[PDB]
Amino acid sequence: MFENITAAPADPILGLADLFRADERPGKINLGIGVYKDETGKTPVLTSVKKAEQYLLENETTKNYLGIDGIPEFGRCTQELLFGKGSALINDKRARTAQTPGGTGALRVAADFLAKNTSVKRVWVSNPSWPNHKSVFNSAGLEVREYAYYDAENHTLDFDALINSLNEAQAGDVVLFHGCCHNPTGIDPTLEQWQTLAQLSVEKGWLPLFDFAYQGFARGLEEDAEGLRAFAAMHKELIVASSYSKNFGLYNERVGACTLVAADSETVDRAFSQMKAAIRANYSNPPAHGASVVATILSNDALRAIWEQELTDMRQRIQRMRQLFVNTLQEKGANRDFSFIIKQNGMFSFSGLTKEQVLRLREEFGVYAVASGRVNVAGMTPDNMAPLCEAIVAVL
Amino acid sequence: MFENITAAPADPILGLADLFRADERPGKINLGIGVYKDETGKTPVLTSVKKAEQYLLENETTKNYLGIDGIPEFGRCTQELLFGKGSALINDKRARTAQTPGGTGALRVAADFLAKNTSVKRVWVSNPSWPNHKSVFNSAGLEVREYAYYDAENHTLDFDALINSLNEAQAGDVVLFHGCCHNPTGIDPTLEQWQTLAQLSVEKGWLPLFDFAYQGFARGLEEDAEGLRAFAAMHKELIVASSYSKNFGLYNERVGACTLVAADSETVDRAFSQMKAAIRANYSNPPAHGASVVATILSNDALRAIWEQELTDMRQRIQRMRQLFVNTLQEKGANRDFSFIIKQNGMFSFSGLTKEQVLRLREEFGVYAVASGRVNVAGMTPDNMAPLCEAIVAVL
Ligand SMILES: Cc1ncc(COP(=O)(O)O)c(CN[C@@](C)(CC(=O)O)C(=O)O)c1O
Ligand SMILES: Cc1ncc(COP(=O)(O)O)c(CN[C@@](C)(CC(=O)O)C(=O)O)c1O
Repeated sequence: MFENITAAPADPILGLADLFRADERPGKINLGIGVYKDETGKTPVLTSVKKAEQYLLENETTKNYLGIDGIPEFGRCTQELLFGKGSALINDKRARTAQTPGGTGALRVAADFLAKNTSVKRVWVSNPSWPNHKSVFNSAGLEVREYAYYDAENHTLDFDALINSLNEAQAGDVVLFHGCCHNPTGIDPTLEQWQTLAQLSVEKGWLPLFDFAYQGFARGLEEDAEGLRAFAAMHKELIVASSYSKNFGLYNERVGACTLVAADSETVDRAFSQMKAAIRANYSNPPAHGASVVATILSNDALRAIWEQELTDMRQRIQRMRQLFVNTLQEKGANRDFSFIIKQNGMFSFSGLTKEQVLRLREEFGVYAVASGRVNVAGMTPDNMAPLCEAIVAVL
Repeated sequence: MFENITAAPADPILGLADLFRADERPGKINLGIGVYKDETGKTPVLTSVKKAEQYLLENETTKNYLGIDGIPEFGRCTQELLFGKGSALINDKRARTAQTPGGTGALRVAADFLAKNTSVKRVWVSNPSWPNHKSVFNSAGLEVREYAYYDAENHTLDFDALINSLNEAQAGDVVLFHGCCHNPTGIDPTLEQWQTLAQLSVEKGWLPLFDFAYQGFARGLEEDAEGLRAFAAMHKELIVASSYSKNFGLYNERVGACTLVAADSETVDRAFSQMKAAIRANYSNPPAHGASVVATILSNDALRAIWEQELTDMRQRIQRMRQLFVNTLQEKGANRDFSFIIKQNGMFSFSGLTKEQVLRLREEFGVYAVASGRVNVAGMTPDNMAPLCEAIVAVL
């Protein structure tokens, strides 16, 4: 049976962790996968997290199965994060949430649900976006069509080109929106532009799918849900796939959520019974530990106050790092002006380097970025900033 | 979009946990989902597990992503469990393992791999078996065909009928074997019968798929892998989907493994690059916590000696419970003789009750079994044994 199988090409992102483990030369720099590093280049488990784990260690008496959609505190806490505490979607019981293994698991259970219970056959993704968007939706059988987004030559959101690309989206198909910190560009629609995409989406009959992995990294929890909340004021059905991998530093515990919204409880419930049947045939029920950590920090104001400050320390150090990177590049004499980096959001910057510039940065300098020129600003530290900028200036 | 969606029927097993939470009357008995209970009717987190968690709490410095196939200690430890420490499959580097969320996740990543990288279009499952076998393989696009297995009228393995059913399986398709403690019958092939199914499978070109969730519950770790090991002496390719949910009491942490075997490393590696591409498009990479617990107990002889005795205390209490159930049923005057229960393996017994007998046991007596008459013997305790047998005698 297996004689004739080909070798999958490597993942543009996770495969990059592979020559970084395989390269010797201690000056190695890793600007690849989006994982936060502190000033000492480490990705610490958060204090609020270590405390929540302490509590669970002493206070847990069973590891008996959780039930398809996971722990209920978790769902009500993520709905209040995404929607706001006093929301009409929450009071009208219009939203149901299934705890999933990470945001990727949530995009896949949404993809499998859609493919099997709906008439959807096309998902629209931005050009560019996270490469795994394409594989998840194609795994479920959906075809992925692309919309314009980034104005490269000018480093902005090409709102015209976005709208006009989208004029080809049919009533009834899915458009994927990034909640905040668009991956890979760091450019997000302003609130006026989000309510324009909100108005146009109910007019055209697109079903909105939000990928919301970075809540907290652009401006703050409340401010980052603004585009999604504008969308949930105008739509009767939406799906949001969110993750707590980055804002709780819980990367490897696989903690996310798939929230289904429908017009009333009876419908969302009937729709969610199907979403649960899709989870049962995939992984059965979700991993308890990372989601219990989130539930216990979010259910306790002392732990939530500490967590909430660790998240704004993360956001601010990253913002310090992209201030420093532009300045150091200018002090290392760059032909190009990189002022635009400072306008982008979250942990990455779309540098503008060509594929051959990032190939030789790796080969010649041990500097690891993703082939699209996406650079992880959250992995830059005051110490590696001078070798890194010097590698970049020598390649421009 | 969601207006026209139907409501999935309830899961024959997990749905049962729902009227148990919804029924009042304190005499409720739950013989539904296969979850071990101790003499006090609780499903404790194991001591070796609480200790491993202690170690992890103090000794872990990051929650940074694990990488598609999960933690490497875990894979080498499960290969040595499944195959034996001095195995030729291990020394020849013929086997690769991806850590998955539970055994269900491992059956699904094997199903998705097969569907997408192989010419397989049919999977053969026993009649009867675990109902979710059918949904997992149909989710990936495979069709499920069934083979005879249980001789109901006599309570044995119908080996003839099994062979003759299987004579319709084509060269190149998948036959699903339960490693030990067949779910739902508790009847397993003896070693002579396993090597007969081993000889016939290489002769007919079936690819063997082993579902191995209960290693340790029939006779012991080593003795329970005997059928699988006989199969890995004769086959060049095999897939085993195993779980640590029950033998480590780690149910809700979603800990399992999908082990791919091929004829040589270069091939198994080329095949596994594809299995990893399927995981990436599903959940990205696995939940660390439950699999780190397993790795640290299995990597340390003090923790492994303690764990290993907690597992044989589980197995033995269950064996005490099915001794007690037959006896008490006979002391409560059953028309039928239930001596056959004592011959079955693992945590369940295929009672022989009709669907209407288990419906009224629930309705009239608050006694919860699965609709096939599958009863969880591991949930029977010295205290609930007399109400339970009296409910059963009043229904025969
Ligand atoms: C846009 C987006 N959505 C989801 C995820 C994955 O979240 P998870 O499953 O909860 O871990 C990501 C993650 N992107 C990373 C950080 C890592 C990856 O490739 O999975 C990246 O861009 O390097 C994003 O970005
Ligand atoms: C035969 C078999 N294979 C896999 C699993 C699930 O293992 P997991 O994903 O690691 O939890 C099971 C589990 N069967 C249970 C105990 C629960 C269930 O329906 O998932 C049952 O029979 O009640 C089995 O049996």
